Amino acid sequence: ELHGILSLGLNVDHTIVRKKSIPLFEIGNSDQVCNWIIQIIEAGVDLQEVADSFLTMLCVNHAYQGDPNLFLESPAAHYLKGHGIHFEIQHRDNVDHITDLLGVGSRDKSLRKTLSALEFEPGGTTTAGMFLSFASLFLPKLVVGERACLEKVQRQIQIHAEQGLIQYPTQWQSVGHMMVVFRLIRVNFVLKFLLVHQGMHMMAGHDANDAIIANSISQTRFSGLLIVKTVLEHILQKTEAGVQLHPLARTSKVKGELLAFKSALEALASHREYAPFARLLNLSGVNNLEHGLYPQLSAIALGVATAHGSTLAGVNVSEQYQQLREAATEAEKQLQQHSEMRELETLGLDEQERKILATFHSRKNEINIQQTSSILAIRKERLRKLTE
Amino acid sequence: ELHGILSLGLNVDHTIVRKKSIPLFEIGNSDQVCNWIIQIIEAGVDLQEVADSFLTMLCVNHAYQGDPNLFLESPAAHYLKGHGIHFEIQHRDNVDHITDLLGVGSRDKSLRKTLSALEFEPGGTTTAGMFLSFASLFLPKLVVGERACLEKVQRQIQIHAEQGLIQYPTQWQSVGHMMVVFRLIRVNFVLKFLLVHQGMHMMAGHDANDAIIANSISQTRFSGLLIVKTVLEHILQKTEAGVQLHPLARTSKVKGELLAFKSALEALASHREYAPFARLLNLSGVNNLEHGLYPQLSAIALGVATAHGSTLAGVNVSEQYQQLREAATEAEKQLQQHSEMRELETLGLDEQERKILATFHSRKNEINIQQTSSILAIRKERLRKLTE
Amino acid sequence: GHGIHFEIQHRDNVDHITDLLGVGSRDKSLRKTLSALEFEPGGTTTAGMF
RNA sequence: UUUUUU
RNA sequence: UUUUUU
RNA sequence: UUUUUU
Repeated sequence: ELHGILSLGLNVDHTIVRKKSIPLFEIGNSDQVCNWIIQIIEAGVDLQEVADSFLTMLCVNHAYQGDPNLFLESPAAHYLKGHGIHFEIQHRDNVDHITDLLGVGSRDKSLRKTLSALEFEPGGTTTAGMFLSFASLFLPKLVVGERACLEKVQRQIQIHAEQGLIQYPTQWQSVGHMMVVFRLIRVNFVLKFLLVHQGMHMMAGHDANDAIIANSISQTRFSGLLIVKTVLEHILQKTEAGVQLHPLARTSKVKGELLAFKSALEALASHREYAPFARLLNLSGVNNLEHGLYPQLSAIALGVATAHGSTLAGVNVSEQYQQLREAATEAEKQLQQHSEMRELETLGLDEQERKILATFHSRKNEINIQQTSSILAIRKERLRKLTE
Repeated sequence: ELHGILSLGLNVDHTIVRKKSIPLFEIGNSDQVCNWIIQIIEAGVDLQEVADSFLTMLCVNHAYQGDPNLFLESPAAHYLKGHGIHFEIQHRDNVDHITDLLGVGSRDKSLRKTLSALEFEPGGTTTAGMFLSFASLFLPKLVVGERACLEKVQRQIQIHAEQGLIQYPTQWQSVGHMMVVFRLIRVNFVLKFLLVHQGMHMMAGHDANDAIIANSISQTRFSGLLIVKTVLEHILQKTEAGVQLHPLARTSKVKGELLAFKSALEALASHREYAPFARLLNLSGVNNLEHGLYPQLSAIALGVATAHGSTLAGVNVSEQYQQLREAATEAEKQLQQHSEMRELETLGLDEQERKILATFHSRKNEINIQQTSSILAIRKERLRKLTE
Repeated sequence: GHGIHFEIQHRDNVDHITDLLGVGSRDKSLRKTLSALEFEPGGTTTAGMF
């Protein structure tokens, strides 16, 4: 095969090319230490290296009541092993301040200056679970950007307060605090992976915070992977007999992009349970799935998908995909109407049964058009009010 | 075979014809030493021999937390072994200045004068990972030249800042600093190979810097090898039944170039995972793949490729390939339209299904023509504004 | 059967009469004249009447 | 010598 | 680079 | 996020 050159170095075998070691602390006052860490985050000081260790300890306090010996035996730590990430257990007896967990060295010595200056509140009421839930609120639409993150987080805050599930501290719902939390969970990988694992693997026994985390993980599936959903659901549509190709995707240049996309999906399927979270977790073969590598396939698939529903009309695209998207959308509208008349005729139904279903279909289309127009106006208003 | 003479000395067996030994240092203050090295680079002093050692230590600080004992066991060092490149571990106890890592000898004695004169900043905030990411930003379009390097780097700087991923020091985003970094990573081989290996082999667990490096390595595939992509995707197009030859490539003189090109691709395939990076890494058989050895094949392939998309119209060629490229492009346009009418007719579709797809195809072609004209105007404007 | 055939050519946005015209010497000459006319934006005359 | 978009 | 609704 | 009656 002389054409395999184009696929060289894409779906490479699993290999460990790093060594990362994280210190976990066996202590007695795990709750107090976690409260101190939460206060440290609230202040907004950057955690150079101890961010990973502090957030992992915050996670093991919520998942395993605070002892890391049980965490190293968990499936999460087993998965992190094999990618070069290991955890260290280190006993401490008297932890009167947060700083004696820090080591010695240039960065630790620099950060000790700042952590020594804070006035920690001796009595505080905030568990690790509350912080973990608030952080999980950011996971859907995290790859979109700051605006969408904060917007969705507020929306979810009302959704969870009305549900009578949790109340968050008022200082947590300010723009500044949300901004620092966005920094923190955008940069860090271990926190996001631990949230994903806990959310999508706890089969029962959810607390309030566990319920919130599970919901947020469910809402995060295929975030940043809209191309996969659109292509698989509409372009490479599967039927009872086989994989039917859509009529709008039979252009010659689309076919090559479709072949390469099949290969890229084949690579993405390697991460079994975490494939829906590839863009969030920055897994290996996720840069191979981009608009820009498959310009017209992406535009056509999004247009075909937009033709069906009414909320996909609010998805923005770059300057160079709008017109092809609209053309595909209108073509799919006309094709869908034609197929619906033919399928209505082929069905075994009466005269009155015709007319009931036909009036219903007309009303359905009308509702769909009206809702799509409303969504388009909403998107235009949002965009044009952003830029003022 | 009397014709094998023309292929003598092209795909030669693997053999080691060099011996290169690099000293790696086992120390305690790896972070401080790396900060000193970064400051040395920031000043702009040339590193005669210690460039390789300093950058390799900078890489092992980011990949393995700073101990070279783990790096010598890595697959990267195993690959470098077998090409005559070895690493030396050398313990040091008290490293109070950068200069005591240097040895004794004419070049070291000369460079000690300069490194003794710098005023190193005792406290600095810049990891090895940040420098490695900034250097990886240069890898795509590195073989093009200084202009494209700096242009793409700035574009990526906005892309990564808007994504909320990293912030770089302001002095790093000046033309002078980018210029010295271009010198440094253009000359050095070990740094580029280490960046490539880390980017394309880390399957999961990416940090922010690891994510940036992986993205930049993904964008670097087949950089400087546009001829391979064009020929393999269009000229030697492969089908369900075999490798179809394009109609425009059946001229007699193109056939011999195509045979030689098949041999050259056969040689290039020897480097399995690093074939996409052959021109960047200056691998063995990459001078055998040039425009100039295959003049008309290159021109025809680029023209056929340009006919399909709209961004390939911005690729420049030499004085002696423009007209053949344009002729091939126009011929491919007409052939593509003919094939599209025939393929539309052969498909099993209705009357209305005709007209929907035919209007869609017309709109698609119109959009394509408009975008190609815009890109051509952009290229003309860029070139004619460069030369003023 | 007498050598006269018709071509179907799709156009999306026809804001003026001139963009139906092609490119060429005669079309380029006639575009000058059709560009100078002041077409009446609202008119009441069908093709059937003509 | 490379020249586009990602 | 991502862009919707959930 | 759920929305009725039992």
